[PDB]
Amino acid sequence: NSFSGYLKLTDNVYIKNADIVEEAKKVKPTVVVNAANVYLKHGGGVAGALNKATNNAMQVESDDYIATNGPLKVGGSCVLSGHNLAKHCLHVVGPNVNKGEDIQLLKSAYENFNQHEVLLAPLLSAGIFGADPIHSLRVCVDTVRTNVYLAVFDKNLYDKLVSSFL
Ligand SMILES: Nc1ncnc2c1ncn2[C@@H]1O[C@@H]2COP(=O)(O)O[C@H]2[C@H]1O
Repeated sequence: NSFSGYLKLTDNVYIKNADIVEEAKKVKPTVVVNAANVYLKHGGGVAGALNKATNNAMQVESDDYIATNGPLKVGGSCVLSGHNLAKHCLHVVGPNVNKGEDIQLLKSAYENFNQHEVLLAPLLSAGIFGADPIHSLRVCVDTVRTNVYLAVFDKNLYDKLVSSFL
């Protein structure tokens, strides 16, 4: 958990303009959060990036998890190995608002973070799932009470987030 170059937004939320994969490799966090879908198919976005960095080990583990336990619920999570990126990966499913899933479940999604004292995480539902990323940050700030280090790849978004949060 050797986080460096983060801006403290609140007592427990920190933000950095960084690639979450590179942060995971350099920080070796206890927990890295994956922005997952319910069948844990990590084919793009953050999930594809994290999986690629494990050379598909995350995908093979995820497939076995699903075969035994079934798909996650929207707003739900599971803890699996972090492989070379972290001790653990917390796979969290935010709502896909572009497919009509209720934005209220973004709170449920972030509530999963509170089972872990320190997390390296992306903003949830902000990729293909279509939630407004500034709104997602606000739900994060209002919901997560443990210590969360947010990696925002896109500098244009990072600047908007910092400006919106002041
Ligand atoms: N093919 C894909 N393209 C984009 N994101 C994907 C893909 N497969 C899995 N994902 C992940 O699914 C997540 C759904 O929530 P996010 O949009 O926040 O981030 C998304 C990615 O991490």
